[PDB]
This record gives sequence, structure tokens and C-alpha cells, in this order.
Amino acid sequence: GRDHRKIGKQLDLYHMQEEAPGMVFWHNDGWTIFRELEVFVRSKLKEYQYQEVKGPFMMDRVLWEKTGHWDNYKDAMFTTSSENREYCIKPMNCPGHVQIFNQGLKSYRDLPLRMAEFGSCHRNEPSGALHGLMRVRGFTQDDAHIFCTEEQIRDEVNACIRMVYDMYSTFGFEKIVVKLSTRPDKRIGSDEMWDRAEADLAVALEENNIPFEYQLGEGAFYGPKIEFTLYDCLDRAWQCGTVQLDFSLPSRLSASYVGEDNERKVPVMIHRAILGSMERFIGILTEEFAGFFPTWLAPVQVVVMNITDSQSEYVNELTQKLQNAGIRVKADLRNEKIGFKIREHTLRRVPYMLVCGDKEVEAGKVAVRTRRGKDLGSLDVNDVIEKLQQEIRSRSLQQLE
Amino acid sequence: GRDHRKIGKQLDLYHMQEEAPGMVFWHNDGWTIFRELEVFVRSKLKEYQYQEVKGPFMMDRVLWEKTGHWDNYKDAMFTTSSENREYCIKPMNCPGHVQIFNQGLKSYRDLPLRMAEFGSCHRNEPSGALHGLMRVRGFTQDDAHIFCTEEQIRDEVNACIRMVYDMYSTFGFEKIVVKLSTRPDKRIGSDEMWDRAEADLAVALEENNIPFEYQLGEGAFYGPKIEFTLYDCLDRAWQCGTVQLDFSLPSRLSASYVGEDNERKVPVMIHRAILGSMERFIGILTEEFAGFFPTWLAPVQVVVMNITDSQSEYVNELTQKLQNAGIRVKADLRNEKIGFKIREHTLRRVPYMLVCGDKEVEAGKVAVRTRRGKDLGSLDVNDVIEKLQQEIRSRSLQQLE
Ligand SMILES: C[C@@H](O)[C@H](N)C(=O)OC/C=C/Cn1cnc2cc(Br)c(Cl)cc2c1=O
Ligand SMILES: [Zn+2]
Ligand SMILES: [Zn+2]
Repeated sequence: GRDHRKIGKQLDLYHMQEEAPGMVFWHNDGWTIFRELEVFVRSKLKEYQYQEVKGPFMMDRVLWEKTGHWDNYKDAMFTTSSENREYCIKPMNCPGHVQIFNQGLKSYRDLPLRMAEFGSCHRNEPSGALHGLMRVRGFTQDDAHIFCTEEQIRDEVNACIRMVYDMYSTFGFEKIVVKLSTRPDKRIGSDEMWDRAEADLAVALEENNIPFEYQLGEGAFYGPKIEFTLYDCLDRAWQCGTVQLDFSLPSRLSASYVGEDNERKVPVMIHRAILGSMERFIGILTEEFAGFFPTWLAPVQVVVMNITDSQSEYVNELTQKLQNAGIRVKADLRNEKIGFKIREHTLRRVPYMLVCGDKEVEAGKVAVRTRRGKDLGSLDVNDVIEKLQQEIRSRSLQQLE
Repeated sequence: GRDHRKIGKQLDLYHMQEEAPGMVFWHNDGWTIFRELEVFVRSKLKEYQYQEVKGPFMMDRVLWEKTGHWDNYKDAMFTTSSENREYCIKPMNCPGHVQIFNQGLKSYRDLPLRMAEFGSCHRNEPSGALHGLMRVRGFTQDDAHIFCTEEQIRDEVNACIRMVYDMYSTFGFEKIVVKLSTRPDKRIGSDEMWDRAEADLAVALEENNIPFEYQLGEGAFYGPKIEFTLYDCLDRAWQCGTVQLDFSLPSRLSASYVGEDNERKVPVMIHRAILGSMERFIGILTEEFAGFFPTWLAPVQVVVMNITDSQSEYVNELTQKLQNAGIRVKADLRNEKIGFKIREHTLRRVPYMLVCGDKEVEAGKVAVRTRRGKDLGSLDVNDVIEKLQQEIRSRSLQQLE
């Protein structure tokens, strides 16, 4: 009952085809989940004071060659040509963000500059390694890059760490393992630069009261990182989050700002993603909930249904009210037994089934059944609407009484 | 002047650069506009009963050969390869939508099925023909495909036409010219199918009293199209909308549903895009308004400012209250003359400037000035918040009077 590929078919969320290896066809209901996840991340972007931008899908290979990634990663990049020029389909958003940073003179007053994007990335991953939503060729990162001074690093990493635990707690993930990857054998910068950079990550973690462990020698050539691994309800580990310091890319791409002493300074860059791949995170969630998505995420939140034809216009009014309240609602007005309707929508993991018999219509009430088979009895319509709105707005993991 | 390139730079909306010809980098404020336009389109998708999906970025050339796309467009497609297979970066969303349609058995009871996407598309346009946001290589099409029966064509084409005029009138575009583009020299489908399709589109225009001219030979290879051209305040013509009737691609991609009888039948497909390209439409709006976007589209909707440090706390509170009412708002507490502050936000095209002096703090009021220079008086805070909320939620073209 926790295979995201079977559940994804059963709930009509997505499909894959050999015509587009590792690129997801999002169906209506799956795209609803994705969009709702995007809304959630955007709420955190506002709360943590990020800009949100959007970069193009391709950029001249010439620019990618300047980044220092081209040699290590050419074989995993899609390329395409036009008019004697070769373009890379972007595998990451960082160089694009630096291009945005480079427009307009920046000063120290603009820092820290926090730049997020739901970045549509492609990697030419071997087809034999592809698997459902979790190993794909086309993915979307909840990405951001922070441009800051050396003095601002700790405070910026501190905020990233808070954002990580904040976001994972929303989905019920409270068991998190954290690993700090230290200086590799081949690296840029001085040993003193590495001492200070590793300490900044370590102290920011201490300032959040987070125990962690080292992954010795596993840092990037361009700086140390923290990785965050969450545990699902089956105690399976999923590495999702990354906070990566980068002392190389800004210099490579001629990024600079006017310092307070009026000299040209090169900013430090922090790369961070919390969920990682949105597609992969939806896979993880599907398995974690076994398809019983929390109401805020559920493609269809409520189905309103009549026992007989006599309650059809009451169901229509109630459905319009729920629609006006911002709820994802459908009316099931089929000439079918109420038990048939409940079973179908239970199998589809609809959080709430609002049942209207003659007694409900006559009292201006509605009978509420949950997808877990709980009869909550019959309740005043406006009180039920208010409770559903609260469960949705608060992104609650739990259903009503 | 109302050059979208200049306004785009001045208001920090977007940029373009030679490393990515005809591809847009949206900066924070431009991306806010884009996303509000998406919110608007999604409101119409809901109103007109469309699903929303997302297709893959690329698909195997083999599939594009089956549609007729390879024969009809290879020199304008970007291609890439992996593991000895060639992929086309999608120039259109229709084949992907049919792939989604083909998952799971469809019956007549599922039709009309209206499937929309903000489709990321790419066309390898000659670089010399590119200009601004109006002719680009990478774009986002407000696309949809309607799968319906032959009997449903008249109602579904009518609804598309209604949707076009509805959406254009939101932006104040009332001068619309219409052409019916008929069978091109290179095409698919029989002359009897083209007779039927062309006649269906002609009747729809006649029934709506839409005058039109035939545009001979300019149909799509798969079917005829109604083309909608809007006129801006300079009386320039911009072709934006298209409604196309297709009796050929569904058969080529093995689309079918079980009819009201029990026989296997091929659905009709209607293609339509209204804004055309999100990027181009933003370009057109930018010029139409000269950067004075209606409040609902404006990157920053309200700026709240003090006279002295005396009113700082009141201003921060009012700002929080506008933020709670859903308004894009910032506070300006700087130690600058009120005329300097007001000018700055007028230059940035902020719709409303809210000013708090001692008399305003005392009375629970706020002084409101519009970016055109009208002083609306000191007014009760909650009456202003309510009036702004209505202006925004109703997507009004005019500010308060
Ligand atoms: C958080 C982001 O802002 C950051 N840029 C990132 O992707 O970090 C997560 C992992 C990075 C490691 N990685 C993994 N796979 C790759 C595949 C390709 Br192709 C290229 Cl060019 C680079 C890489 C690459 O750095
Ligand atoms: Zn990055
Ligand atoms: Zn189409």
C-alpha cells in the first residue's frame, strides 16, 4: 500500500512513457498536488524574505564552460544547437541567478540578496536508473541562491536551517539526520577559508540546537555543505535538503558589489534546496501518507453526495457554498446507492464525504463521513465549512473529530 | 514613449542577454506580474470548466513524426539526443495532452474534456527576427485542448469564442479583428473533413455576429483556425488568440472513447490559446499601460509612509494590516521629505500612496494619493482597505475616484 507508482496510477496523478524517459505527464489531480506544494513553498519564501525569479531553459554552452562544472558534468547535460551556437538545457539554476544578480550595479545595502526559483532542470540520466517520480530526467527544485558578505554567512545559514525544520514539520517529518561535509583533497581557497566556512556551518547548526555528524572529505571543491536527511513512517532515509557554501561561482561569472568602504567586492553564494526535487518529494509524500494526502494537499477535498434524487438541489447549493469558500469540491449526483458512492470516494482518498439525506436537508445540516470510515454525524453546514477552512488554512495533518 | 524594453529595465521586470537569444529572465517584480496573469487565467479555467495539466519538456522525434510535426516544422524545432534517440524540445502541447487523454478508458460521459496547460514551448526562430518580448524563442502558451463529440463542436467553439472576448475585455481591449484561416497547401485530412471544419468555424462567427475575412492558405496543417487580433491604444494590431478545429491529430495518435452506443469513436479536438504567449502579452500590456499597471497586476500595490519618526509604529501596523488583507504593500519610514518619497513611488508606478501624519494617527485614518496625482483625502483605514480589496479582487482597470 505504499508504492507511489501504483498509488499514482490508482489516483490518476501522473504517468510516464518511453517517448519521454524520466519526464512526468502530470494529470489534473497530480498537478493540483504540485501546485498546492508550490503555494506552500511560496508562503515560506514570503515569510523568510526571498525574491522569486524565473530563468530560461537554455543558455550558451560558452557560459556553462566558465562555471567550472562543464568538465565534470558534460555527459549528463542535454545540448541543442542553433545558428552555429550550442546551448545547454539547464541542469541547475545557479548561473541564471548570477546573471540576474549581474543586472544593475549592486551595493552592500542590497545584501543579503535572497533569490528563489522553482527551477525546471534536466539531466541526461541513464535510462536504466530511472524510477517513478524519484529518479527522473526532468525535475523542479525548490531552489534559491543567497548572495551575501562573509560576515552575513552564519545568520543566513541559520535562517536556512530554520526553514528546513519548519517545512519538514508541516509534513510530519520530525526525525532528521544532518551531515556536514568537510574540505575535500582537491579544493580552492586557503585552509583558513575552509576553517571559517566549516565553523560557520557548525555554529549555525549549534545556534539551532541541532546535533549532527561530519562526512569527512565530502565537501565540494568550492565549499563545505550541510545535508538534511528525513525519515518516513517506515523509518526509511531520504536525503532532501542541502545548504552549500560557494566561494567559486561568483568570481567565475564576474559577480560583484560595491562595498561600504567603496571597493569592488565579490559576494559569497549559498545554494539551498529544502524539498530537493518537487517530483521526488511528491513521491515520498505519496508513500508516507499511502495516498491519504492531508486535506490541504488532497486533489479533491470534499465530495458532496445525495442519497436520492430528492436532495439534488440541496447538494447543488452546498457545493456552490464550498466552492465560494475556496474548497476543492465535487458533487456526486449519480443515481447510485450512497454506499457505492462512499466506497468509490474512499478508495480515491477524498478526505470528506458530505452526505445529504432528507433529514439533513430538512434541518439545514449535512452528515460528514471521513475516508478513514469515521461517521462524524450531522452538523450545521456553516460550522462544517468553517472547520474545513481552518484545517486547510493551517495545513493540518489530521482530520476532524 | 512606452517601450516595454525600457519600462522592463526601469521597473526591474525582466532582462534578456546574448547568451540566451529570445529567452526571458524574469526578475522579482516581472515574475509577480507573470504569476498574477497566471492566477487570472486559472480563474477563467475554473469558470469555463477546464482541467490543468503539465506535459514533458521533450519527446521522441518518433512521436513528432507520427503527428506530422517533423515533416511540417523540423527546421524550426530544437533537437537534442540521448542514448541514440533524438528528442524534440516541444514546440506545442497538443501531443502531450493526447498522451494524457489516452491514459485510462474514456467514455462519452467524460466529454467534453477540456485540458489546459501553461505550456513551455520553444521555436528555433532566426535570431535576426527576434525583438523584445514580442518575438521570442522560449515562451509560455496559455494553451488548451478540448476533446469532444461532433455534436458538441458548436457549443464548445462558442464557449472558446466567449472566453476570448471575456479575457480581452479584462484588459480594456475592445477593438478586435477576426480572420478565418483555411486549408494550407501542405496539410492532412480529406477535403470533405476540411469542408466540415471550415464550415463549423464560419457558422460560429456568423452566429456571434463576428465579421471576419477569410485568410486563404494560412490554416494549420491539421485544421482551420479563427485568428483574433487586438488593437492597443496606439491602434497597433497584435495577433494573439487562436481557435482551431482538428479532425486529424486524434486519429494519428490513437485517441478514442466509447460512444453512447458501445462502439469505439475518435474525438474531435479543439485547440485554443487566448493571450497567445504569456511573455508577449505582458509585453503588450506593458506598452498599453506604459508601466501604469492596473492595481491587481502592479508589483507593489500600496506604499505606506510617515512624515516623521512619530508615526513609524502606526505605519508598520497599517502595513501589517494591508498585508493581512492580501495587498502587496511596503512601508517607507526613511528620513526623507514627503515629496521625495511620493516621487520615488510614483516613478515606480505604485498605484496608491498612503501617508500618515499626526492627524491621521490621531483619527484612525490615512491620507490617500494616487500615482496620477489625485489627492483622495484622509479616510478611515478600514474603508480604504475594503475599497482596495474590491479594486484588486474585481480586477478593475480604474483606480479609486
Ligand atoms: C541547491 C542548488 O542551488 C544546487 N545548485 C544543487 O543542485 O545542489 C544539489 C546537488 C548538487 C550536486 N550536483 C548533482 N548533479 C549534477 C548534475 C549536473 Br548535469 C550538474 Cl551540471 C551539476 C550537478 C551537481 O552539482
Ligand atoms: Zn545552486
Ligand atoms: Zn494544439
